[PDB]
Amino acid sequence: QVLEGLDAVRKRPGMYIGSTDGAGLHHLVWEIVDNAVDEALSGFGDRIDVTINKDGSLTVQDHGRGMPTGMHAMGIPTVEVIFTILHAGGLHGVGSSVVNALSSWLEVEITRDGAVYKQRFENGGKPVTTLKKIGTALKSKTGTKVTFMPDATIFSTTDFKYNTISERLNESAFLLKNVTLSLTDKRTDEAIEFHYEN
Ligand SMILES: CCNC(=O)Nc1nc2cc(-c3cncnc3)c(OC[C@@H]3CCOC3)nc2s1
Repeated sequence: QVLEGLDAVRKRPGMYIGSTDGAGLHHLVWEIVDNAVDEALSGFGDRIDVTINKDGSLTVQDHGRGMPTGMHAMGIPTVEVIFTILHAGGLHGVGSSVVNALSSWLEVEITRDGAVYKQRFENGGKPVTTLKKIGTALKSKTGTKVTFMPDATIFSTTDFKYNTISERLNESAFLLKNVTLSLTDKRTDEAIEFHYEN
């Protein structure tokens, strides 16, 4: 297993997301959604909320365990390793890092153990903060939130399509069972929820 930096993805995006058109743009959504879905599949979290923000960024929030908030080597947060090393609930191999590489900015927010942490990356996944404790929450509160702005210098289109996302989340709700998937478009105010009882 040869590990790579985020430059590798930016130089050959087609290798990781297939294309740099709308199909590729939406593959970024699929990667982050799929990480939330994997976490719910393992029994952690019963809702996954997706928001297309007015500024064109996209948020996915889960109520799973929260990505680990500790250190890897050399005082580097485990979260930073997930989002910045390409191994070409989990996590990676290779999703979070590919999305970060192809975003002009990305924020991850983790809630667990009574604490709220945040890390921000810019310009193709360069950390501009460490994993910072930003606040507190009840001990019962857990989850991972990822918001990213796709890189307009990579993609031919940076316009997320509500109907495309809605269909994928409907499908994911049907496969998962007993988990609510929601979509809210802040550009147009549209919203929908999916939940299949089993
Ligand atoms: C909004 C997108 N949603 C998400 O990415 N959800 C995720 N939820 C988890 C939970 C764990 C998690 C927590 N506690 C205990 N075990 C795993 C995890 O672990 C990553 C591990 C360290 C490196 O790879 C294995 N990743 C994720 S991504």
